[PDB]
Amino acid sequence: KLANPAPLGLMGFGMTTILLNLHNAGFFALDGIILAMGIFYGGIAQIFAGLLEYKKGNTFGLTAFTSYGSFWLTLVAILLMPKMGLTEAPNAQFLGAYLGLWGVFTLFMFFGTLKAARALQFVFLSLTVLFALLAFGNIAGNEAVIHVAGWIGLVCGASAIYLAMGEVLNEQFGRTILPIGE
Amino acid sequence: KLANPAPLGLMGFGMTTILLNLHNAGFFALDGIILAMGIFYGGIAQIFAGLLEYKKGNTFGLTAFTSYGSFWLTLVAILLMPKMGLTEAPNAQFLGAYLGLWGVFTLFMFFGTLKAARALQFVFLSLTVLFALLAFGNIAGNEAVIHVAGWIGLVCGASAIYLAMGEVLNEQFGRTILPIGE
Amino acid sequence: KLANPAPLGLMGFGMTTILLNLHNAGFFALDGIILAMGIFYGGIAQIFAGLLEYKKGNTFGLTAFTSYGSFWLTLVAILLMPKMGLTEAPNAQFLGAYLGLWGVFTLFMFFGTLKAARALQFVFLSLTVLFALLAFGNIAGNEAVIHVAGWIGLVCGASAIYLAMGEVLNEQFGRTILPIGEAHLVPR
Amino acid sequence: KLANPAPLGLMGFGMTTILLNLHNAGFFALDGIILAMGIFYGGIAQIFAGLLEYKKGNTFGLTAFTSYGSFWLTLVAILLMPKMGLTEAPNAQFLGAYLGLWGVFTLFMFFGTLKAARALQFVFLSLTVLFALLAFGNIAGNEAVIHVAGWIGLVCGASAIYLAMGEVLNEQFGRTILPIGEAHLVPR
Amino acid sequence: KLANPAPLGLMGFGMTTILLNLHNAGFFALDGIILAMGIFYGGIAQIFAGLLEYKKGNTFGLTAFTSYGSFWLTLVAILLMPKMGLTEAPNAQFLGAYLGLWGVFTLFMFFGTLKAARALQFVFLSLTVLFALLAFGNIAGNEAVIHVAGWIGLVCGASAIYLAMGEVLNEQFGRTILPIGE
Amino acid sequence: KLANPAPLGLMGFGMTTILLNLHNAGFFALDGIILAMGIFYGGIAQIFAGLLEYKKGNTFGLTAFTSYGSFWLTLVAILLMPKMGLTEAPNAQFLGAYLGLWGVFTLFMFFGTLKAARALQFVFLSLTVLFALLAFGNIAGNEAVIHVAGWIGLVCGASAIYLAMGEVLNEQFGRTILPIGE
Repeated sequence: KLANPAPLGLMGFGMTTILLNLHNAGFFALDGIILAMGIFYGGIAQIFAGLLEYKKGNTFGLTAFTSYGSFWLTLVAILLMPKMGLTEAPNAQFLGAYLGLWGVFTLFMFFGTLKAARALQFVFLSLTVLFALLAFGNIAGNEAVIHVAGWIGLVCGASAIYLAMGEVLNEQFGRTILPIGE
Repeated sequence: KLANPAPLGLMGFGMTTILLNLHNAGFFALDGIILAMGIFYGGIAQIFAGLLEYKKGNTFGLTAFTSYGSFWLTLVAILLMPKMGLTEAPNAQFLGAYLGLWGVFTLFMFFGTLKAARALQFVFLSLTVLFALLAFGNIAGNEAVIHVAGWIGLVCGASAIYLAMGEVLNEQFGRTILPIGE
Repeated sequence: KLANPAPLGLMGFGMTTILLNLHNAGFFALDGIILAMGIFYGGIAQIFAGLLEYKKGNTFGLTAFTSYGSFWLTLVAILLMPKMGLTEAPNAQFLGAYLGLWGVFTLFMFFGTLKAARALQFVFLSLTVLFALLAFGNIAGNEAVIHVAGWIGLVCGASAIYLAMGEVLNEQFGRTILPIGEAHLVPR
Repeated sequence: KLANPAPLGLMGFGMTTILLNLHNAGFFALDGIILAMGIFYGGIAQIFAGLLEYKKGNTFGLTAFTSYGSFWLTLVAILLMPKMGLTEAPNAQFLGAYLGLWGVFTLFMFFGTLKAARALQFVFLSLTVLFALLAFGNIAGNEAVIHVAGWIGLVCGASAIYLAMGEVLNEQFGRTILPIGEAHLVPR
Repeated sequence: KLANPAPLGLMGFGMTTILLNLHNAGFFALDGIILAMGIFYGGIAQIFAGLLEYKKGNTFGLTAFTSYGSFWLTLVAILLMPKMGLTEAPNAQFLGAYLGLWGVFTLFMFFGTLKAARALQFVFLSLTVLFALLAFGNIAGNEAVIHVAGWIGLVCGASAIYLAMGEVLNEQFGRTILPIGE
Repeated sequence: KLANPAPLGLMGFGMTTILLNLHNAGFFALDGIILAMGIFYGGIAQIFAGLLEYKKGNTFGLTAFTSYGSFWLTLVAILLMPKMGLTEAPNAQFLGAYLGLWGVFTLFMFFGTLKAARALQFVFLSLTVLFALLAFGNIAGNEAVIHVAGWIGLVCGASAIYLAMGEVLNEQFGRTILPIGE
């Protein structure tokens, strides 16, 4: 059988999500830490994980990991293209619409997890909320909502890491080490 | 047994199409958000989706996704090469010709969808109209036509997202959740 | 059963050929539009089409698409590297020699299409003429020849798009929708 | 029968870990040597090793190598992007948080090695300690903790190289040349 | 069966070899024409052709095309790195030693073609001579020898194109259209 | 039935090794020639050769070629990043440690070759000595030792080219043309 690529994808998503949202929560400025993780781990590694779902027959995983890997690359390009003299910093309402579209994608995909493990359902539920809060905060110009999105993002990202490690450990031992609501 | 890559390609197309046409409908200036999405999601991710149709034996999909993924990359390059000092701003009538060719491609391909899902037919019909109106708009320098094109693009993009999530959810549940006319 | 990559390659070639030759025919200056298309569609997408011919066992398509995809990339690089301070602007006679070699390649490959669809023969015949005229035009500094070449290029590019869409539609419907002059029982 | 990619991944990880922690232990400044190795060997080569685990059915190795290859790339990018004018220099507490998350990942993965070779358990145990100490050191601004972490890192890196070469030699000779504590009949 | 990648490799090699050596012969300065062809066709396309020889079981082709594809990329980097402020223009004696090493490689590989088609033997014989002349010319500082190498390079490159097209046409028609001394 | 990729990797290693050590033996300054070869032939092509050993079931080769290909890329980056304004010139004692680690790797791998061709054993033994002498040389700042290392490197590189062409020619003729102790 082929390896399970989902833990790779979940880890890249989860760790990067936590780091971005430590900034959104207001602990840190928008550091190169986030941008670096967005490029290689949330971005490129997650895209690998999505592509690896193809031969596994997993349409959901292919769609999800490759899309959110692409999300991270788009976010980093949005943030860095002004540093390169290519564009201006984005209009925050337009950024909100973009985050909103990612939220709508996530909401539909959430309904797709309802016949899957509860842990995965929670990843997509909290991710839907995260995008919705980030979309609102940017469209309304409400920094308090962004701060709260940040905290939600910490839980979202942590839950993805939990799921990833539950999948690795449960496979390694051939039993439920970490329950993921299978 | 291979995964379905069409939702990936349709999502990349659909999201990026909506974002471009929020600018065309007159809500926002064109900034990095559109370009970032054009590079990585409407562009590269859609190209991945096209190449993944090869082993699925799907010529239409290989042709459509890889081409429209290429389209997004060409449009982004057209708009950023002037910022890089490599070219000057594109000629609008020339750009109109370029858009018209993409429209002609889309019209031929629309007749290809008559054998496929009704929702896919709507995507290609509305996409044909979108390219035609953006072509006329740029050639004739008619901003009112671009604006109408914008609204058509919002509907086109949304319909693509609808079909993508229909495909994912109908496969996840093993039954028609969202009717797409298949 | 693997997908047919030829329409992709033909589309990338055809669209890009048309845009370039709108310039050659004198309608527009050489624009970012041409360069962008040369990089990604005439270029990279056509290279993908060529590589996809390998597992289909199609030596001719592997050779053709990957080569002409490379042509488009070399052409964009010739034009942009001076903007990057990497090179000086190209010598016109040397450009003519380069176009001439692409022409010679195309002439030989044309003979490889004699058993293939008529529409594909037309693509390679007009392409041979297109390269020969561009080669002469640049070597001899004859703008009128370039303008004629431009028109031939529009026809060439358009015939490739026609062939691409015929292959797609004919496969989608499981019968001939757009006649492309497939060889059947009549000997070539 | 596919080759074993683990020695490649372990070597890239191990060498790069040693060089970084020669800096952490206070022997050298943070040099291009570390960054170069982080990009290509700890980084890209380790990513190749991870991807090669997919067809071997090895979820643990796919997850581990591709993740820690990405770690090395993110670390080099954090350090070089300010030189490129793309970002400002990293916040030390935020770097500590990042190192801490890598530490948490490593701790969970350590438990995944309990049925694997003892030498691999040692690699993941020392790596967990290594990340925890680097995390604390940066968060608390304690140089002494960083220096201790550095020494632990030399041991960690060295044990990975030992394990890599054991796997290579033991396979080459078809028997144990370097004991790595493979599980056999004794229950774990 | 898998496609034959040799004509691709031979074409990329052959066309690029002709263009470089129109300069070496003294017709033209060392134009971007050559550098562009060296990057994408003599370089990258030829590397593809080499990699495609792997599943064909062809050790000779894998070794030859991938190596000479790499040759072209090294030559272009040598020529462009000074334009990028990275290095000085190369020491010509050192360039000669480098060309000499490529000549030695080519000489051994020539002996490997002796049980293969005569046309291929001539490609490698003329290529050996080409490198030897370019090596001498640069080490001795003799521009006349470089000029003659240039002319030899035209014949070498043309012979590779001839072989490539002989392989394509002979396969297309299932007979000897162009004789290649099989 | 897959092609043998070892000649490719050995050639990339061998040529680039000879060129580097013409500088170390004191004939030339280090210029773009070495760096170009380090990037594309000693580097990338050797990496290709390593990855191609995977499906051949050859762990030693996957490990050796991909690692030494990576080595060349790291050395080139070390030397060019200062020219790019990204780092300062490397610390020689640090560089010595780095070279020593590569030597330690090479020594372990040498014991791996005792099961393989005698010519390959010579490549790894001489490579072990080369790394050891370059390490000592840089650490101790002893230029005489670097010089001796240079000559050892010329012999090491040449032996690699010999083995590569032995492998190609012995396979082409189906018999031992160049004895390599297999």
